Amino acid sequence: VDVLLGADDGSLAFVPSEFSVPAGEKIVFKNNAGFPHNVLFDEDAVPSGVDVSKISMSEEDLLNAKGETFEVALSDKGEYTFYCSPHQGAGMVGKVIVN
Ligand SMILES: [Cu+]
Repeated sequence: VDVLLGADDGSLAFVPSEFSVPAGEKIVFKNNAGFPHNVLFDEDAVPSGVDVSKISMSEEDLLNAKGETFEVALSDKGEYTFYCSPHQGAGMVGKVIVN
């Protein structure tokens, strides 16, 4: 499933910013507008047993061009919060439910 980084109107949002996926389904974050963006998962808001380092970009890695992707597949069921490191303070955060 595809999640856009930035809305077409320049909003600092994941599109969609909440969704559910079955365990192990590929999630493709696709750079859209309003760069730079990246994608990390919050170590304080993922299921027990999840290592966010395996499913997160480096803070230093920034997506600066339209169409770049970051793909992950989440095996453990439960709720995950992801965020954009440059824009976390601007509310660029989302939630995926793995079921
Ligand atoms: Cu962002």
